[PDB]
Amino acid sequence: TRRVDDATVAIRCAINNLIVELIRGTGSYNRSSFESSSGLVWTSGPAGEGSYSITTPSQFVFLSSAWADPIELINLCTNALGNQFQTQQARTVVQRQFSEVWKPSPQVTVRFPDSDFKVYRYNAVLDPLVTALLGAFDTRN
Amino acid sequence: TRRVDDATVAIRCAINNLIVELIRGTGSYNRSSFESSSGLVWTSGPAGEGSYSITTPSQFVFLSSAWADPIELINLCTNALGNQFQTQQARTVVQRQFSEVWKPSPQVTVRFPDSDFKVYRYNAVLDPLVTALLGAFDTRN
Amino acid sequence: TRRVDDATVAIRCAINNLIVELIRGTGSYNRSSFESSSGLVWTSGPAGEGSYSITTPSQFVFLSSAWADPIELINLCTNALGNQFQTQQARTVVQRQFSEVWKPSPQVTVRFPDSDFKVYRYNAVLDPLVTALLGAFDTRN
Amino acid sequence: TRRVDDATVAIRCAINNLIVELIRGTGSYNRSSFESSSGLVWTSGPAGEGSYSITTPSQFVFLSSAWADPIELINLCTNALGNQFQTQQARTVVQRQFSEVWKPSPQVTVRFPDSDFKVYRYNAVLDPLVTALLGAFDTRN
Amino acid sequence: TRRVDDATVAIRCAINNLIVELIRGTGSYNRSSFESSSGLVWTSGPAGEGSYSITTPSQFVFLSSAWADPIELINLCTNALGNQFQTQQARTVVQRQFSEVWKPSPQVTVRFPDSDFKVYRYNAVLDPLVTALLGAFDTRN
Amino acid sequence: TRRVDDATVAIRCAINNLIVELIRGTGSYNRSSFESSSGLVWTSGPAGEGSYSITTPSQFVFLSSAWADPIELINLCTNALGNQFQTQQARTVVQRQFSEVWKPSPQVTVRFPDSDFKVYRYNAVLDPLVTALLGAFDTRN
Amino acid sequence: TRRVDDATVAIRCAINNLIVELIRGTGSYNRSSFESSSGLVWTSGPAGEGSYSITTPSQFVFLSSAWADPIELINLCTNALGNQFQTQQARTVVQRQFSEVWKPSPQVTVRFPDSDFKVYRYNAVLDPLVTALLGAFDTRN
Amino acid sequence: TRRVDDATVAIRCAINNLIVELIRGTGSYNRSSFESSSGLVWTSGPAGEGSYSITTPSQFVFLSSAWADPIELINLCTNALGNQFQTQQARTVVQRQFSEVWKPSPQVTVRFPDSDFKVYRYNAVLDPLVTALLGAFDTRN
Amino acid sequence: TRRVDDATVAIRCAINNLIVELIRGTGSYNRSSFESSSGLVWTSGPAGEGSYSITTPSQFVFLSSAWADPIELINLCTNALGNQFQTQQARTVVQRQFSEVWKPSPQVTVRFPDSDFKVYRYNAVLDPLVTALLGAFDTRN
Amino acid sequence: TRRVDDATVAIRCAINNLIVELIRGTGSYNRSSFESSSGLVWTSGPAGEGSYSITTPSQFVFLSSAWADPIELINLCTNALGNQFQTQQARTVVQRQFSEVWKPSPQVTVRFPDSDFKVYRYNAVLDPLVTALLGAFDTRN
Repeated sequence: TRRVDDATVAIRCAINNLIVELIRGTGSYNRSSFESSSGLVWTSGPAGEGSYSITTPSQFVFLSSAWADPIELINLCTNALGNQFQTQQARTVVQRQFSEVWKPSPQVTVRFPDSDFKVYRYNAVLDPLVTALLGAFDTRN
Repeated sequence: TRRVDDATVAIRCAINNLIVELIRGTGSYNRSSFESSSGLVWTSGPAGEGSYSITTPSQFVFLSSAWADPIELINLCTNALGNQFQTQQARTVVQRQFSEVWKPSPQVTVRFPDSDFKVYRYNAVLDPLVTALLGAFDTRN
Repeated sequence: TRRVDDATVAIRCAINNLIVELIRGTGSYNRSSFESSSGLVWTSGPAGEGSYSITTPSQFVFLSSAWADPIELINLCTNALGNQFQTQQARTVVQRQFSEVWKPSPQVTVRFPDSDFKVYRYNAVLDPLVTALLGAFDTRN
Repeated sequence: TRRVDDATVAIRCAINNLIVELIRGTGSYNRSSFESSSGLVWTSGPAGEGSYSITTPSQFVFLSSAWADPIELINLCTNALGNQFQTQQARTVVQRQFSEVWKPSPQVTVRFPDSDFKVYRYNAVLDPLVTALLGAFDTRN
Repeated sequence: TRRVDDATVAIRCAINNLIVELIRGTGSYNRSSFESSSGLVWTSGPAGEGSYSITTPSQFVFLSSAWADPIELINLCTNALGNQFQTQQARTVVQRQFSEVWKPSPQVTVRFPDSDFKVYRYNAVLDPLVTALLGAFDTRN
Repeated sequence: TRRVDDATVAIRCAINNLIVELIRGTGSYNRSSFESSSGLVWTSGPAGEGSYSITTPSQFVFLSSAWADPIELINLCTNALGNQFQTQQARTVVQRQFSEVWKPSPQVTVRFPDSDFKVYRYNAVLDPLVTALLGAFDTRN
Repeated sequence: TRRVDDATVAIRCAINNLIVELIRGTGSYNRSSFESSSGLVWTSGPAGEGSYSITTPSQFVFLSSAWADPIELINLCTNALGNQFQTQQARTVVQRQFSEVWKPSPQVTVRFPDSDFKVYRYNAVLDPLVTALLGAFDTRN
Repeated sequence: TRRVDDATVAIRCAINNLIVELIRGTGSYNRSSFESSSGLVWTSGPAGEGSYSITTPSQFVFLSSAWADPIELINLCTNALGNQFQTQQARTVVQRQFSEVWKPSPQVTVRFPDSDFKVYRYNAVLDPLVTALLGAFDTRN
Repeated sequence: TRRVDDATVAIRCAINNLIVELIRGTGSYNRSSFESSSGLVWTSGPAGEGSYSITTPSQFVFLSSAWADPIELINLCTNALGNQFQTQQARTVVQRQFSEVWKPSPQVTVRFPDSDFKVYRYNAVLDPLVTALLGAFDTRN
Repeated sequence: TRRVDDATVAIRCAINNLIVELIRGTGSYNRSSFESSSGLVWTSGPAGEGSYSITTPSQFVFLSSAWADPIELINLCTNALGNQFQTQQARTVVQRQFSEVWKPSPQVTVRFPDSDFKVYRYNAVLDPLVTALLGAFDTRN
């Protein structure tokens, strides 16, 4: 019963399926597209401080720890495929890397970054892929 | 159950399939073809600094750690075939070599190298081959 | 023979001695002080490329992998003290963190960063401290 | 050789010595005293964004992960004393709590909080105490 | 299950198949035929230095570590057949000899040798043979 | 009998003693200082080829495999100190790195590199230091 | 499973098949027949030195280590048959003798011997026989 | 499985078959018949030295170590039959005696003996018999 | 009784003592100095052949297997010091390298090489050093 | 009781003492000096045969198996010193080489070789040295 030669295939199909989208960029936001599709509007209270105005509670997701640097992330995918996922420590470490990569960039009192882009953990298209991936690491032996 | 006499054949078919393309050059870019097909345009801000202008987020891949020296890479292939892939350490070491060979040459504030060439990890034709290879090293015993 | 209750004291005295200087800033350089004390002069060859002019070979050290982000580094010190250095894995992991933190920011064809600061591994005052520290992690049991 | 009945006394003397100062408040900063003694000056660039102006590199410490909520922190001390520090897991868990409590409140592009207070890990008086404490948890058996 | 009496036959058929071509010379180049079929043109920049002009990236293979002395190589074949390939150390050592024999003779700034010949690892006819050989050494017991 | 806590100190004193000189540059040569102090004179035979004229046999050392990239070398020293030299594999691997780093840059028919610098294994001052270092790795347990 | 009573017959049939040809002389060359059939022409450069002129690379085989003294060789065959090839050491030693007997007599700057004869390892008729022989020694038990 | 009661019969049939011919003399040569059938002609160069003139290379066999004293040889046969060939040491010792008995009498610069006779190992009729004999000694147990 | 920590020092002192002289060149000969100090005179018999005239038997040493390429040799010394001479295989392998490096360049019918240099095993100054070295490898455990 | 670290020194002192004389040539004879000091006179009986005339029985030594090729012999000394004489097989094999090297060149009916030299086992000066050497190999463990 080598279940961990099926899991190795599942983990790899999962990393590839994610890469296909990261390459096209899909799920990457800048100050403009973030505020446009989230609906959060920045009001420029003085002096150098400000804040977003929450109109519905659904927007609290956008302000959670859901953002990753598009380069740092795509690099995890590059190095991930160069691992022995027959072993446990591999599956346990890289999985943690695909869980902690998402940190928070936008806050109620911290406007979305000026020029950089970010990748949205809960983006409609990436969400299922980053899920399946994190879940394919979850095998026993 | 000698699965590691099938893996040895798979790892070798994988290295050969990659070499066939590396020989034809395909996947090798210079300053000209890199900027032409990525769409990144270098604007010569003074004095000796400058930067690329990102028009879509898909271009962030090109600026990741995806570039390898065409000679250093083809040399890995040459020496790779001279290994005992019946053994684990072989499969684990050379695999790491085909994962770490890709380092970043182009950056937002570091223009693609002047005269050298580089090999693109995510090139349409090389991508599946460098994948399959890295994944054929992933066997248990 | 508990040598690893003397090493725990040595590793901690080492982290504190380093922190005392990191706090005062000493060993932190910006584009201005880097070029001033290294003697490297940036000549603005067009268009957005350029390079430093090496006048003596001693300057090659400055262009090696000797630079760390002052915040990322001081954070290692903060979290380091919160470890069980009675254990091996502690001593082996954080030691690796104080070795890999130094990456290269300045290159012959990549001018020192515009506005950021960096910490110099071989700075006259930090050098002995980052050494002693890395060496205090080197205990057997 | 019960060394862990001396460590239990050392860990407790350490928590008490820290509490004595936390009670007096010493080491607690608000927007005013933070900017006054760090020397960081907030310039109100529009619209609702801004930044601190770094005059010396020593100030990078203030912008690291060195701040804890004065209440959350004093509560750790309250509950800490209610532990069995004869056991390992105690010493290993609460120690981690006195290491992770320090998170970053002030950033170059994120002005010190408006009205709240924070406790400074590297405050002249608290520094030695939070050190000794974290280090008294580091015992073997 | 004596698989290593089939491998001994495979390793020997492989060495013979290679020798048949080495004898006819095929795969041996001199300054003239190297530059003729690679397309690399040597431009005589003064004074005693010069370089090849790369017109396509495919030529980078020719400048890799792919060249062996025709005599040194044919001698490996002579002595190879005088080994006990029933044993492991044999298969592991001579295999390494057929991997390291290829060193680099031509470089971008080092013109192909004046009068000597060299054998090209990636020559259309030798390539499959030197491959199969190196791969026939890869057996377990 | 812990001899490998004396060897760890010896290996570290050895790496530091070497670094002190690498920092000052001493032992680094360019085309000019190499030809000046070796006495080798490049005669520009046409067209893009040439050669050095050997006047005494002592010069054959300069043309051996004695040259290392000053940056690659100083980087070995940086990462070396971040190792557990209590262990064997450490002492055996980094030692090999300080032995193989020296490759040959100057050849009788290959003029010293145009603009780069190189470090000379047998330089009067570095020689004893690179020796002692390589020899301090040679301990049993 | 006595495979080494079949190998003893194979090794003996192999030595006899070789002797049949050595007796007829076939595969023996003198200065005249060597230069006639190899195509190598000796040009008498002064004073007592000279060299062969290579017209095709196939001739490099003739200048390798492929020549044995016809008497020394036929004597190996005589004494070989007087061995216990049921034993390993026999098969391993005499095999080495039929591999090392071939040394190089003709060199690019060393004209084929004046009056002596030599036996050519790669002679069209001897080649398969000296092969089969060397390969019949390769048995396990 | 008593294979060494079949080998004892084979070794004895072999010694008898050889004796039948040794008795008739066949395979015995004197200066006259040696030079007549070998074709080697002795030219009497002064003073007391001389040499044979080789017209074809096939004659080198005659000048190898192929000659035995007809009496010494027939005596080996006499005493051989008085051995216990059920034992190993017997088969291994007498076999060596039928291999070493052949020493060289005729040399290029040493004319065939004046009056004595010699037995020719490679004589058309003796050759197969001395072979079969030497090979019948080659049994395992 | 660690005798193999004294032998490691002896082997290293031996390699250094040899290097000191190899660096100065001493013991290196070209066609001119070889014939001058050996007394062997090359007489240019036609056409492209010739020979040395032996006047005393002492000169037979010069024509033995006593010559090594000055670069190949000095490289052995470079890599030698990068070995674990605490281990046996080290001492046994490199020792063999310092024994086999000496091959024969000059022969009675093969004039000393035209332009190259060679190192003389029996040179008055090198002789004792190459001896002591080879003999310092000869230790038991 | 390591007697085989005294024997290793004795075997080496023995090889060196022999080499000192072989280098000076002493003990090397040609047709002229052999016949001069042995007193054997060659009478040129026709046609190409002849013989020495024995005047005293002491001359029978000169005609025994006491002659070695000066080059083959000095080469044994060269390679001998490159052995592990701590081991038995070394001492047993090279000893056999210094015993079998002496073969017979001069015979009553075979005049001393025309132009070659030979080394005389029983030469007044070499005799004690070749003895001591052969006897220093004779140690137990």
